[PDB]
Amino acid sequence: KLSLQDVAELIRARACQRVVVMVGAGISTPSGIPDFRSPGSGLYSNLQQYDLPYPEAIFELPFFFHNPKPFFTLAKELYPGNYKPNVTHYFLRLLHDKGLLLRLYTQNIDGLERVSGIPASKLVEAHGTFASATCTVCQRPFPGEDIRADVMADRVPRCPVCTGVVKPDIVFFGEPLPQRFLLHVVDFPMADLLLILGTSLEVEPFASLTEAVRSSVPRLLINRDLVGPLAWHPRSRDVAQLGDVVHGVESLVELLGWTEEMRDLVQRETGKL
Ligand SMILES: NC(=O)c1ccc[n+]([C@@H]2C[C@H](COP(=O)(O)OP(=O)(O)OC[C@H]3O[C@@H](n4cnc5c(N)ncnc54)[C@H](O)[C@@H]3O)[C@@H](O)[C@H]2O)c1
Ligand SMILES: O=C(Nc1ccccc1-c1cn2c(CN3CCNCC3)csc2n1)c1cnc2ccccc2n1
Ligand SMILES: [Zn+2]
Repeated sequence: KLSLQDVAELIRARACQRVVVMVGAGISTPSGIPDFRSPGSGLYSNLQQYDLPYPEAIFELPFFFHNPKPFFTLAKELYPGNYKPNVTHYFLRLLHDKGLLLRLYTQNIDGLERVSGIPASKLVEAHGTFASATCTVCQRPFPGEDIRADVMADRVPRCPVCTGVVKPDIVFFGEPLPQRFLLHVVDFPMADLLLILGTSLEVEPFASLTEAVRSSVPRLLINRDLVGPLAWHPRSRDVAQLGDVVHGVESLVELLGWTEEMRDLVQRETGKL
């Protein structure tokens, strides 16, 4: 069986160079991103005023059209520039500057990856972005700030053409994933180390994508617990690092060498925040 020390070594030795990364909800825990399933949080109570068939309706269309506000209360809350990224994101970015990040796939819609300084050439925001939008009728792309003005002031924006409701480019149920997800196919075979952090591997196709990388590719899970297929039938080259995702990450960071360089980077980056 492998271990953190082991994986560390392969990254240093330069025998891992082609690192694909899967993040979900847990990387953007330490940054503050409140869950609307968990009570006791601005967002939770705010979304209770609106009566809601069931939590998912927030990301269903037919409902959205019957009443957006629930979705928008959330948009307002996550709109760029109210949540810093944390150390988990800033490693991923360091991973990048070291020439190692093949691609980073995320089920998160906080865009904390971008704001951490990862170029979007490297990201695949599989559940969408807030940085754009689209009249639900008369069809036009709109940049993100174009509507922000309203979003912060609680109003539900319209196209200056349709007057149809402009909707941020969060993927809703019933729709298929961003086109961008077509790398699904090249990235995974091209990967020589898969890195799974802060995800429960529960939503599709992330469950599936973990079994994509080749047979002999190690999967370093860093999570509160062991999940998905890494649990339900693991591979010899899997190595789990259970625990807080940060005391996971900063552990690795040392094993490799970069405790220093990490701090340096977090300095430049939160002097600009
Ligand atoms: N920040 C966000 O954008 C955000 C927030 C909440 C939910 N989501 C959605 C929820 C889901 C994302 O991934 P998903 O697999 O579903 O997340 P999940 O919320 O269902 O699971 C999170 C996983 O991480 C583990 N975990 C959570 N926090 C930590 C932590 N702080 N340290 C170590 N381990 C932790 C937890 O056990 C679980 O296995 C998608 O539907 C997202 O769109 C996104
Ligand atoms: O309860 C939360 N998350 C989910 C839990 C279970 C199942 C689905 C989603 C869930 C689904 N979903 C979609 C839609 N899906 C896209 C992919 N296939 C089609 C459907 C876009 S974002 C999102 N989360 C949840 C989600 N986002 C949050 C964001 C900020 C704060 C708290 C949040 N809590
Ligand atoms: Zn329009």
